[PDB]
Amino acid sequence: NLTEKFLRIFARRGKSIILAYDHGIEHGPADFMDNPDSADPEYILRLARDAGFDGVVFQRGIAEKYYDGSVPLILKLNGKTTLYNGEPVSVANCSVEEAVSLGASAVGYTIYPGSGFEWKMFEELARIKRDAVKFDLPLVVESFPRGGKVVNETAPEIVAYAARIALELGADAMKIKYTGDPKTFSWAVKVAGKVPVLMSGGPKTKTEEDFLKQVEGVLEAGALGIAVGRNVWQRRDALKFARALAELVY
Amino acid sequence: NLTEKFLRIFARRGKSIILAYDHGIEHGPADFMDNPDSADPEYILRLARDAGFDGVVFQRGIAEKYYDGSVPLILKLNGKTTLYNGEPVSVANCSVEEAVSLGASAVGYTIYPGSGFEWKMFEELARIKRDAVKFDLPLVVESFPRGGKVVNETAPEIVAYAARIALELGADAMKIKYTGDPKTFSWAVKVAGKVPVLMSGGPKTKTEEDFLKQVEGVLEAGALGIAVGRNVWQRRDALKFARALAELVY
Amino acid sequence: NLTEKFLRIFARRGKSIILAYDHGIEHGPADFMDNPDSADPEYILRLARDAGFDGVVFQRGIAEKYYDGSVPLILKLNGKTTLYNGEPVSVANCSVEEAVSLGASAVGYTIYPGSGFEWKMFEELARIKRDAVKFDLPLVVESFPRGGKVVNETAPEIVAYAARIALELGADAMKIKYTGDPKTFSWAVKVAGKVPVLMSGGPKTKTEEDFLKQVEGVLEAGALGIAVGRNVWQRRDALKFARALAELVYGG
Amino acid sequence: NLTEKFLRIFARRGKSIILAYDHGIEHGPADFMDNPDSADPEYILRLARDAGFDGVVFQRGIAEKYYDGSVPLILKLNGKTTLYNGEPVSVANCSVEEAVSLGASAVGYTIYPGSGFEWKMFEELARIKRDAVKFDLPLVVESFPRGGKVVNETAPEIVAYAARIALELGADAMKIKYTGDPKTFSWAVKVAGKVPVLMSGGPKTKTEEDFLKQVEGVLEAGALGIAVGRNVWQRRDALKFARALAELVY
Amino acid sequence: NLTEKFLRIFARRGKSIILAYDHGIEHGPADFMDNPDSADPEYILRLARDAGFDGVVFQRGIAEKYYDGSVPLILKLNGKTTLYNGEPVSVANCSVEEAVSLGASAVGYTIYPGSGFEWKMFEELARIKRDAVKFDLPLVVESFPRGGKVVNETAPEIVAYAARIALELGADAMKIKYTGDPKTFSWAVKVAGKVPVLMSGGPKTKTEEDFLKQVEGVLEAGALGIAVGRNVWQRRDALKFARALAELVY
Ligand SMILES: O=P(O)(O)OC[C@H]1O[C@](O)(COP(=O)(O)O)[C@@H](O)[C@@H]1O
Ligand SMILES: O=P(O)(O)OC[C@H]1O[C@](O)(COP(=O)(O)O)[C@@H](O)[C@@H]1O
Ligand SMILES: O=P(O)(O)OC[C@H]1O[C@](O)(COP(=O)(O)O)[C@@H](O)[C@@H]1O
Ligand SMILES: O=P(O)(O)OC[C@H]1O[C@](O)(COP(=O)(O)O)[C@@H](O)[C@@H]1O
Ligand SMILES: O=P(O)(O)OC[C@H]1O[C@](O)(COP(=O)(O)O)[C@@H](O)[C@@H]1O
Repeated sequence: NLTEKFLRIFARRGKSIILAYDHGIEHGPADFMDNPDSADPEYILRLARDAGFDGVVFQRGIAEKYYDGSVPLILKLNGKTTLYNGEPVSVANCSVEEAVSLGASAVGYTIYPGSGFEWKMFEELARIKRDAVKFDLPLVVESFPRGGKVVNETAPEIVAYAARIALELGADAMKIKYTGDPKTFSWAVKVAGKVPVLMSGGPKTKTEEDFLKQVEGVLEAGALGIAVGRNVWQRRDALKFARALAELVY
Repeated sequence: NLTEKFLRIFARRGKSIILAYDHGIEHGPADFMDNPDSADPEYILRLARDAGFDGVVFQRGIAEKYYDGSVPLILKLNGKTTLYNGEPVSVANCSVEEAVSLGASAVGYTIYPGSGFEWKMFEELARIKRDAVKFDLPLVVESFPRGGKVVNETAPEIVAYAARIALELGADAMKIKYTGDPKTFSWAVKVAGKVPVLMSGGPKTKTEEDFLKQVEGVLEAGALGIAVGRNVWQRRDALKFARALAELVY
Repeated sequence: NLTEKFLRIFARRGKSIILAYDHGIEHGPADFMDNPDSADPEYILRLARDAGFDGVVFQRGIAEKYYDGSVPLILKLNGKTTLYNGEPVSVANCSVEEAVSLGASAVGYTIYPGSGFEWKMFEELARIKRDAVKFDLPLVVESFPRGGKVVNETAPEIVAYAARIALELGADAMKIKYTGDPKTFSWAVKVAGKVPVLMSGGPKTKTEEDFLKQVEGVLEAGALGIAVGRNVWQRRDALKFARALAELVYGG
Repeated sequence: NLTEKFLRIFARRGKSIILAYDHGIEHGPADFMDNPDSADPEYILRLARDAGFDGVVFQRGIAEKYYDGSVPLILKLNGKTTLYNGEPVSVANCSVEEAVSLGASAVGYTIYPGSGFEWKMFEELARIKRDAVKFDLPLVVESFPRGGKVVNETAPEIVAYAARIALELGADAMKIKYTGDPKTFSWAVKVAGKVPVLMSGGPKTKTEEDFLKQVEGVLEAGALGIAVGRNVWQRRDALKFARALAELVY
Repeated sequence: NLTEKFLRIFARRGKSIILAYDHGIEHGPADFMDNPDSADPEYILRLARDAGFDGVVFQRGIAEKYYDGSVPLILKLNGKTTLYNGEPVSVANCSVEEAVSLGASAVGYTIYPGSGFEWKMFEELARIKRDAVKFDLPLVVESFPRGGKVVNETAPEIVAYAARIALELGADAMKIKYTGDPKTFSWAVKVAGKVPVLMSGGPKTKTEEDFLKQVEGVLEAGALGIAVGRNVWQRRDALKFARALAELVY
């Protein structure tokens, strides 16, 4: 049971905080100027370790060049840029077998349900899922409906659809966007069933309290925890705030 | 003979009711708000068991996390969302071999004849059919003309075309839409030849009586039975109505 | 020499009549209302037998469920619908290896030269041709230019192009449309060289005599014979007319 | 060294004349009405032998049904039609291994630099080139820029680009179009470097003298020779003119 | 550690100059008319040797026909032409295995982040990266965002995105365009982290001083050095200028 394995590795305390760091490809390094140390993957690993978080999410190149075994790794297999204007699509740049060799304890794969290319990602996820089972690495589906009929990605029905799709396609754990309130988020959590839900952190909030309040809602909705990037490492007090997040979640 | 095997497993009483539950990907969880228990796959299994139905249709994720061997399983191999706006296409997210490992007694695969991508589904079905024969699992082709010249999915000529294509491509059983009357539906059944036809249930009807009359017409037309989802589990009296369906069909 | 194998199996009397029955996918069952028995593949087999024809053309599903070994089988490997609106394309739904298992004595594959997807069918045909040689099953290329610049599928130069393409791509036999006259059709036959030509029957003609006159033209032009569906099984007098075609084609 | 091999087989006299006969797919048989015997590949092989040319170029179907070993064969692996209206593309209908079995001493492959599908042919050529090396068959790249920014195919800078691309991608010999004069064409020859150049003959010229003057210019520019089709076999005095072309070139 | 291998071979003096010569396919031989000896790959090798540069970059055809082992080789695996009008895409015409057989010490692969075909290149690069690791050949990613939302290829934020993408995808070294000043260029170098950065030389500059100026800034920003083509071999004083560069960089 790969969900059970995911939880042993990434949620030993019963809840999970994963420090997300695939932004260098997904958004580019403009994200890193607020807190320039955030451009340095070594700083990110130290941060996750020092705050006592459960894991980090890296693309293959960051993992190859920097990963040192100090915190469990989720290897994000696919990746696209914001320079791309087409129907949303993100193809694997790394295989599950290579992820195993790079030290990963789980793999991550983004899908964009609704995209004109939704079929391309579903076709590839089939192969990645089969390999995840073969290599006994839990599969985290990052389910982000985008393109087609999707307008507001945080709409209650879109986030619930994202969660269900991830369960239906074989996710062992999933990452989805927060709806902005625990009632509607709890329905997303419900339709995910036996598969645990991590809230994607989102753009840096106006205040630290605003983010803390979102996290409180995520936990009240019954989610497993958070996959947070910017709301930690875009801050000059990243470690201080990370430790506050740890106190709340754990 | 995989048709004979399908009938032995799914039509032991001479007619068949399959409880369809791929809706979580195809339509999303808005289908589940009417009767919220329907979001829970365990409730669906209990429903199929308690109503005395012949099988359930699950996507791979639901099968992996929830399937318990209590009712024969049809593993629906492909899937798409309603968020998608292009020419209709649904690609496999699971292989026949993996379906066997998940406890399937048959596999399902949706095609959209007429679609600008009709070719992509015919190419893949070729590989699925070959694997179905190799693994001795019946193939249920869900034949739903859509896109292209199709403007009325329940027109007599369209449903008969759906049926015949399914036969031509190697289906061992098939699921098609009802034309709304037994005379025109009997022609679709005729052109399907030796391959048994299941009626797709469709949106929830205004009355239970309306659905029962459709089912009566399907049976008068010589179909094997129904693959029904919403018209059972979207009702708050799901089990009561399921038993009335069992009474009529068997 | 797979052309020689094709002729031995499908043209023992020196000319060939093949009963075509892929219509259930290509056109759908509206083709079958005129003579409802035509929807029953068992009727189609009895008809080919009783009329003394050389073969039948089936898609894989009809071959699997109905083929009984009684008349040689050409397994039509690809197939598309008329519901489709794109640039014409027909992809394989069956392999040559599976065709062998289904009792096929040859395989058929449609190409649409000129189509925006011309390349997709030529690419697949390459694999099917290699497999035909490996399994020693003759390949019948059904060459029907359509899409692109094609405005008249029975124009003399379009049919001759169709024929030449089939030869060039490795057909062991071919099926092409009739031009409507023996002089222009004999040029198509000529450019096909050593590869035998079968005339595709086409829509049911207004009279039986119109069809027999086309077939007469086809034979004068030096074609091997005909691959006919609707002009036989859309007729309520299917067997009577089929036997008339047998005497014209085999009798000379 | 497959260039040396090519030259040993197809240029033993130091110069080459190859009789091209892929026209039946590329242009269709309207090419053959001027001299109807030209539709008969047996006639074409006799012509090449009787004129003492170095080779013939056939598609797989003509090679299989007609090739008799009497003149060295270049198996043209791809082919498209003039009925086609899209971005120029020509895919392989034959493998290198099959070419060997059909008795080829070299393989030919057409590319259309600039085409919207340029990538499809480069992708394929990569595989063909690799196989050519494995089977020790020289690769003749037929380089014809078309589509994209290409307006005039016989412009000096386009013919030179054609020649250079062939060298860069691994051609052991190449075929390109004539620019119409020896000075500009000699620059194409130069940029081709160690890879010999064959002039593609083109449409039947108005007079036999016109073509002879072209071939002279070709030889003046330092090309290896010609790959000619129409300007020989579209002429009712094919053999007599072919012998004049042999006297000139050799 | 293939970065270290790259540096040992191509940066033994601590900085690097690579002579780039993939122009024959990328731009065509119009690039060669200024200095017609530049069309001769033997000349290019001589230049690299006599100026004491660290490598050359060749396409497979040039490597096969001309590479003599005299200067370390980067085998540029993909290639496109300027005749092409679609969304930018460059597919491999050579495998890593073949590059090893051709005598390569590293391989190069161009990506165009932002292109409608971004996914196609990312998919292919994944295979190339896996092979590079397998054959122990450093992978140089040439990261040139183009198409999509890219308006200005030398914009500070674009070049830095280019650098980060290369790191994330698994480059052992990278080649990017210069921003035109050292301050913004040092941000690109920083976000590249442990992966060394080579500046692409660009169009032949108006004066020799202008190019040196660019190079002075590139080194100031902390780049490893330059991959220069035109600004050396397009000059009629090529060898001299090349030796003035060698003086500056080393
Ligand atoms: O739609 P977005 O904002 O790009 O979200 C996707 C990004 O958010 C994450 O899931 C979590 O990071 P953040 O907390 O910074 O949002 C990243 O892994 C991913 O790249
Ligand atoms: O694509 P549509 O038209 O929504 O219908 C397809 C759906 O119908 C079914 O065949 C049967 O379910 P329903 O009885 O609820 O219609 C499902 O398996 C499938 O998802
Ligand atoms: O262009 P059309 O009319 O679809 O013709 C194609 C059909 O004709 C045939 O070649 C022969 O059948 P018909 O004699 O009915 O025309 C079939 O095998 C094929 O499906
Ligand atoms: O651009 P075109 O006219 O189609 O030229 C391509 C044709 O020319 C050739 O290279 C040589 O034949 P020709 O001498 O008749 O031009 C053929 O092999 C090829 O099919
Ligand atoms: O795609 P562009 O902008 O034409 O430039 C890329 C070219 O520049 C290089 O990276 C370096 O060569 P140059 O110094 O002449 O620019 C070449 O390898 C590459 O072909």
